[PDB]
Amino acid sequence: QFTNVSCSASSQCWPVCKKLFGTYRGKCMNSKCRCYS
Repeated sequence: QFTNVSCSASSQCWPVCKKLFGTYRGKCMNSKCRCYS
């Protein structure tokens, strides 16, 4: 879905997404990480 951490690109978000949801399918939107399913 969305996250609560700032991002400096989608790359560094993939691990976030992975930690949060369990997916390595994330993006950086409004300088915040994002995740998918």
